Amino acid sequence: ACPAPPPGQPDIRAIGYYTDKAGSVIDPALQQQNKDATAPLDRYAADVARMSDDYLRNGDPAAAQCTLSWLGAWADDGAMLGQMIRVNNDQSFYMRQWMLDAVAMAYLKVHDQANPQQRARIDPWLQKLARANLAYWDNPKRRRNNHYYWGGLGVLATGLATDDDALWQAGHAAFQKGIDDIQDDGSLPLEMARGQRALHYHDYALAPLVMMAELARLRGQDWYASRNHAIDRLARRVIEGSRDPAWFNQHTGAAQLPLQASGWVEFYRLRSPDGGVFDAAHARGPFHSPRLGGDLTLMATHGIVRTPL
Repeated sequence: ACPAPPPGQPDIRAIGYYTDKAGSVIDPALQQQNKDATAPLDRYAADVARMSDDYLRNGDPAAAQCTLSWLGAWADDGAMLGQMIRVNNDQSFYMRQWMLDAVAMAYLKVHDQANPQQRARIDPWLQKLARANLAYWDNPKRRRNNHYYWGGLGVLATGLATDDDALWQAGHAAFQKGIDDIQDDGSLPLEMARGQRALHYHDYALAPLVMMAELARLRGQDWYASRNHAIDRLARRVIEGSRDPAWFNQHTGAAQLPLQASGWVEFYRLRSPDGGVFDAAHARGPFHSPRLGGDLTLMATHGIVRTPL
């Protein structure tokens, strides 16, 4: 039987936990309170990631149905369409983007099992979420850093799963900003201002850029080639930094906390092996990341979905 989704909450109140201008020094107390406040969201995201992972792994329609039953409950309860409560920063909005990433990627993965009733419940819910998220980015005072790319992935997954061309194009626009932000040395100007977490935030930025490239690949478009394979410079900068932080330690003037590459390597190593520079990262899998779609090792190996369109 399918266990009970936790009640969907209209409101989000997350808590920002960096204390420096560079967004790099953590207040453990604020971080812990943010964890506690967001635990139910994070549980739900982990669970729809996992049940959609079970469906991709063996094609058991029961796993697909239970995923759809959880997504449907939240759609019915208007979860996350309430007030983004501002404590000290935009953490509630950032959390809505991350949560749309998880649920829209969960829905995509199980979409070929969605009956017309379920599609009619889930699609408008994801559409409202995506459009609310885009409305934030219409304000030219909002700095388009990695939050824009992470927002883009949820919008693009939503555009694909629900056949919304406007959301697809808005998805692509966020991908393009990331690609256009990559300098010749493979850095992102806004991620280079993050002190000891500059290397972390280069991997953080890359990972949704790769997942958006992979969704475009489903639709039969190559986005990887954009601006002369500019993404390859970021991917190279990040993996070289995973082995040797010296470049980041010089360019930022701050000792980098050490990076282990996140599960984008699962896709990127098939697209551009660059003489195997990602094999070390791969050996540390399988890679699980609810906000990127869940089991990135399985989706890399067998596909983000079990059947096309």
